Amino acid sequence: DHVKGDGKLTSKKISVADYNEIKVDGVIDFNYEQSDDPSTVEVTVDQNLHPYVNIEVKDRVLTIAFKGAKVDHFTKFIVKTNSKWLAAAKVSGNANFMVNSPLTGDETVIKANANSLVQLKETVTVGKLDLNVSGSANMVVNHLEADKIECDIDGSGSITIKKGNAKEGDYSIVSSGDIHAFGLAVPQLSCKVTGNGLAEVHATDNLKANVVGKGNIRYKGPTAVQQRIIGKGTVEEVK
Repeated sequence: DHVKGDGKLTSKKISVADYNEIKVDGVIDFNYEQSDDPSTVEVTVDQNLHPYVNIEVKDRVLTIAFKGAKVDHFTKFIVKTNSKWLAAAKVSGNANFMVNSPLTGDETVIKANANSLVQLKETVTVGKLDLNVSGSANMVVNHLEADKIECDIDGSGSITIKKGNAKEGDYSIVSSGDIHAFGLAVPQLSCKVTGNGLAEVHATDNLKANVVGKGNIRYKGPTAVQQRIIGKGTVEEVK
């Protein structure tokens, strides 16, 4: 069976068990906040498609997807939900995953692929933030305060981190992708570019820079540098 959205957006809201992990796929605007309030999921979608919306929490993982009809078309699909913690998110399809509150906790691992967007809009205060983009996925992180940052670009996409601090960092670009992290101050930074990607970084004590091929690393100091270039790429200080 196939169904088409009727064009008239309505909202419905339910209570869900608490969850620490999210899986999102499809063209969905997915809004998350960290809060102690009882977890709810609100869905705004074409009014005729609500009966096919399947919201599940299983072993603390939230999935929201369509069930019991091939949905050919919808106008918009907006999720708004909350939980006490976000340890992990997996973001695929053309999903737009937005964390709209501060995020605090031990470790958060986010994986984005296909043509997804992740936006962490408020301060992320964590022990570890582990970011892994592939396909043509993008992440934007407004403000991080962390013990450890890990960034992996294995695709045509980009990770931006606009400001903050991370005590240690491991950045890796294997693809054509870009890391824009001039505003993240990292004392102990290692950064490997194997693609023809670009890493823009800020090390404040020690930088370990590796380029294999035509890739490029630009860094803001003040930092001591260990650098190794195999091929025609470059590692150069900015400012």
